Amino acid sequence: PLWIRPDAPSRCTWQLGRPASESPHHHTAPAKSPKILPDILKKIGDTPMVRINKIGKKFGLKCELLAKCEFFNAGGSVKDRISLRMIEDAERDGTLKPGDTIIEPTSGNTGIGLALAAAVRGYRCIIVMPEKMSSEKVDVLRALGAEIVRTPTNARFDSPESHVGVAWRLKNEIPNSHILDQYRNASNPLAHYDTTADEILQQCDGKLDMLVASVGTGGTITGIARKLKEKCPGCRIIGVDPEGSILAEPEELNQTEQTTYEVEGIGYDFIPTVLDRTVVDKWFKSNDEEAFTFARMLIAQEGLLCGGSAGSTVAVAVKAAQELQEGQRCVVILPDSVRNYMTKFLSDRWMLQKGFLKEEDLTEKKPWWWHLRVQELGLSAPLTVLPTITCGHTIEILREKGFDQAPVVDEAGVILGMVTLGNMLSSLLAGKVQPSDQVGKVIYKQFKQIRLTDTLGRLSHILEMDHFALVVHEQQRQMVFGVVTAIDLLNFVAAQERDQ
Amino acid sequence: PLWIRPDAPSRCTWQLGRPASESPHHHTAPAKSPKILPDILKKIGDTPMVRINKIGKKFGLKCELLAKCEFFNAGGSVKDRISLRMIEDAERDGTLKPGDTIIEPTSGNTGIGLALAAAVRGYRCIIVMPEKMSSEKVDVLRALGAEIVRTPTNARFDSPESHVGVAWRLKNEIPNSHILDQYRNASNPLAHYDTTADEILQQCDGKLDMLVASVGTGGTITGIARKLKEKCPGCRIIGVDPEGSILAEPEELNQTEQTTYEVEGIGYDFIPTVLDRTVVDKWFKSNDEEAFTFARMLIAQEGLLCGGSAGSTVAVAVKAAQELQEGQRCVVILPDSVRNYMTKFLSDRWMLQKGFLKEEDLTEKKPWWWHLRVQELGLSAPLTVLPTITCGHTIEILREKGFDQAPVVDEAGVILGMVTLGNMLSSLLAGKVQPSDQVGKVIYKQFKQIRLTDTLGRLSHILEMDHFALVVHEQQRQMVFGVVTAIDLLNFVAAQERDQ
Ligand code: HEM
Ligand code: HEM
Ligand SMILES: Cc1ncc(COP(=O)(O)O)c(CNOCC(=O)O)c1O
Ligand SMILES: *Cc1c(COP(=O)(O)O)cnc(C)c1O
Repeated sequence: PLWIRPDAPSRCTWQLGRPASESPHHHTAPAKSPKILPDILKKIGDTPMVRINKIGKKFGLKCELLAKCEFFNAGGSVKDRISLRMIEDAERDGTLKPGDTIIEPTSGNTGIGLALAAAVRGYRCIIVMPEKMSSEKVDVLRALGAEIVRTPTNARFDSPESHVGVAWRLKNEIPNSHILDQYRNASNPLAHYDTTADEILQQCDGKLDMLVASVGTGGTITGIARKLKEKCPGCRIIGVDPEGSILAEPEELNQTEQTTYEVEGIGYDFIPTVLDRTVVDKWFKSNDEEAFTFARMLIAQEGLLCGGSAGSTVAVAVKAAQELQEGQRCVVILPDSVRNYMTKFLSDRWMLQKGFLKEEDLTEKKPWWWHLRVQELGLSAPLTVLPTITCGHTIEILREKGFDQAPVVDEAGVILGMVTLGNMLSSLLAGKVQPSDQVGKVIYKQFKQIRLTDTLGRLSHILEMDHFALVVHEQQRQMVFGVVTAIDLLNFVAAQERDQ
Repeated sequence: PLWIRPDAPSRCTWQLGRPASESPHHHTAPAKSPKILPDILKKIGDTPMVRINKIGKKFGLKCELLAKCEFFNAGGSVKDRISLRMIEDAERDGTLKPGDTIIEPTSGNTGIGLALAAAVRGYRCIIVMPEKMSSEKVDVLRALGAEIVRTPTNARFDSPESHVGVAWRLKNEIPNSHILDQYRNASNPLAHYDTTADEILQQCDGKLDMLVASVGTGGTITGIARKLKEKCPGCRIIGVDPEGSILAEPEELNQTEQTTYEVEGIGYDFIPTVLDRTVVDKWFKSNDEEAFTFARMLIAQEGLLCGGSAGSTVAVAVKAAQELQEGQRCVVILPDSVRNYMTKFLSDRWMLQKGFLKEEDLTEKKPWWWHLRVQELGLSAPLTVLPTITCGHTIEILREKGFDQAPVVDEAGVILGMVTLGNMLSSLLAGKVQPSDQVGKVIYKQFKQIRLTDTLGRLSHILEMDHFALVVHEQQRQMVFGVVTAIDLLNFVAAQERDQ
């Protein structure tokens, strides 16, 4: 054998109405976890179901909206369930022997799950991931001891250089290596059929009207839907597919004028073998802008520290569940954590750079003082001192001159930092410094320079990283107009709105 | 007025032996949580107790070593317990009213917990955090809607510029604002006494011989130790304090040169009111190098995606628990998650820059091929094509000349990217491009240039971010000597390993 296509038609003869006895598959029943877990892999599953309290109401939902929070799994994603299940079944099968090598083509989360289990169980782990996936995924994979290979983001799945193609190529060169293959492996949807779906039914007391889930491999939606069609046939199954992907039906939904997208984990250029599209009642297409808008809303309004595809899911859910009435219930799957996207959608700079926040239209929720300039604060000219000054002479000069702080500026005009009366006194009284010592241990070295013409909004951002902003002269660096801290900005804002 | 010292002596009349009936505090009994959580704040507590299987044995421990994993709480840390309890108690005692302002001096984790609860409950949240704390904490705080103020890392606690001093100064300027004050609030150690400690006892069947906990506010170790001294008196309480802090006893342990350190959340320049050192049996001084070495070891060997102070705790535990025999049990508290330190200890560049990792220890464990040069791969000079070539002509020339890929190089010598036979054919068969089209839609624009003199170790790092490495000449107009992928390095290593 050279390669097995990830989109080959499924040979599963499952049909709704067919009893469980007829299944050729091994089904693992959820097991009572002991008081002390023997390893972290037992902390995969039994994820919380949390009511959404603000977002549903905001978008006019009448029904109850609940979120299945899969980011609480050991590795931080829903994929920890399939990572563990694929390994356990392969071990039981005799396929995976001790110390063997696991190679897996992944968008990140299956790779993390497999790398975590490989770290614990003692397997060599090689992950093949497209170039677009976050550096935070790489960082965690490296820490877990996984070897990482990258493939071009725009490589077609059936090309030699796709993540799938490269994984098979590496397996062919490494003896004792296996590709568990999440795109074809029944252990993927069966993990969701046996556990994720059983948890949802248990948590809902078997009463559920709608399920919304984003689609990558299709294991989550397939596993959950097959079980729900058997146990709760009245539950409508809603699939979420990004614009650029071809998973959605009817095919008319996939005719778009763009092929790439920023959201990670969902959508493909092929139909994975594990995806059963017949069990999905309706599909909705999502875009990056609404996915990141909703992910940021989930964090800001619900405190759910989830990722991009979780935003895509809730963005669809508020449209899809509009038809539900009071008393009815909609469940959404939140697949992964914000950890994977710290420097991506979590960053306003990244959102702006990608055009997902219109800066001009963002200024509508910005305070009245945001666009005012630094000079309007009424800056007090500060006294400056040389770095050669003693701790004792610093106390003398600040008290003699009536200042509580002083920037330290050398003979060449370089601003070295700040010294305060309070800190110098506290350090002296605690014996940290002697009066004759130089100010080296007491000086506050970190500060940001700002112009008289900079905005107060710029100042506000600066004050989230530094304690003080030093207002300088563009033509005389040694010349400091003022020292501004968060307290000065508050005093200004408060005084202005205590008289108008 | 204006401020109450966070180190004022405790007025608590608790003493070991006093019946719980004499406590004047409110005590919450942990109760079963509902199937569906009304909000994410209910996902605080009931944290896992996980057996440490490799690290303990590696350092010669005979006892069982267990980890109480607090990073599974809603906000990612142990502090989510105290954030919720401080708010709940303040609401119940009438001090905190709907829509009031919460201001808190924090190292980050209490701020995250409070910001999460404030986002859910609808309170304005202002965090005052030292400059050393990670930018990852700032990014999560921003996403939750908290306002962020920073203070100098080297500001003495009693100076006006400390995180506690600034929080009080802000409160005095904001009407209807409150400082819950984790340094003096009984709700901090009470959260641990009522819930964390009872969980540890439930999980251990009331039988454990040693508890190791790192110390910041002291709420965790004080709450747990007061309950453990009452219900498991044989348990040894071990406190972990970083070098640079003054919390440890005897004072002789604290006679260190420096007072600054990279580990976050532990150690202080004052004794917090909530810290009861009389219930700590022994202190150990930890350092940054061992804290990060152990946090990386916990990830790599145990799959525990924890933070820096978790590493400090386990670094001490493998020393403190040496006195225990086979059959005894040591429990460590792992306070937060790796999410807060993505670009800090998780990064090898940061570790190198800080001196916690040396090129010597970085090498040794490196494979035999690591220091070989790219030139030793035995590169083949590739066929290059112009960017004006058609998709049809690309198929023809690659097949005709016997190549599977070609760099695209313009007449000025600029490398635009790569084209492949496989991707071009798949694109054509799927109707993405027409034979007469130029290759703009198929070209792989992302690649990394490498030199013939660079090492295979450098190539390996490059291959964790890019699929293609193009070997070039610094003197000629970017003339390509060869194209390398992860398959090409594996082919070189595997063939040479057969000869060896
Ligand atoms: C109880 C009813 C079911 C029957 C009678 C059935 C039957 C089969 C048969 C005959 C095969 C081909 C042999 C093989 O690959 O093992 C198969 C494959 C498979 N089954 Fe099932 N199955 C059932 C339920 C399920 C469920 C609930 C899932 C979802 C989690 C599932 C997922 C799969 C997958 C993904 C394959 C792989 C297809 C391939 O290799 O092309 N099956 N099934
Ligand atoms: C034997 C039982 C206890 C007695 C008689 C006791 C008594 C007191 C009293 C009289 C106060 C003064 C303020 C107030 O009444 O609210 C107090 C404060 C305090 N208690 Fe309790 N307490 C007991 C147990 C605990 C426990 C189990 C903890 C948690 C580990 C705790 C932590 C504190 C703290 C941190 C303070 C703040 C000290 C201050 O007000 O400056 N106490 N306690
Ligand atoms: C963030 C995220 N959301 C959503 C999903 C979609 O889940 P499913 O593939 O089960 O439909 C995934 C799964 N991506 O494909 C496997 C992988 O992580 O390597 C995902 O990672
Ligand atoms: C606060 C904190 C600690 C110390 O716990 P306390 O309850 O404050 O003693 C340890 N680790 C981290 C990361 C924390 O932020």
